[PDB]
Amino acid sequence: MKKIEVYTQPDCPPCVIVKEFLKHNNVAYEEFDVKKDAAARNRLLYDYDSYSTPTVVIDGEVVAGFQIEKLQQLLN
Repeated sequence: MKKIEVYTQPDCPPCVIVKEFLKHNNVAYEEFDVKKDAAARNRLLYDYDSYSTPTVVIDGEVVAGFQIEKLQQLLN
């Protein structure tokens, strides 16, 4: 796992919101598009046990869905 992973897909405004929040905060993330990257899709569903995007993984912690304040907490 990378230290900060962000799972997204197209036509997903909540994903854009999370990403842009992360960017505004100058967070060093890596992003994965689960429609275009099958491995990333498999990690989301079968490693992280998350059914939707956005999902962010922060040093192993899975934050599934739209949870801004939990992200702020976890990031520093």
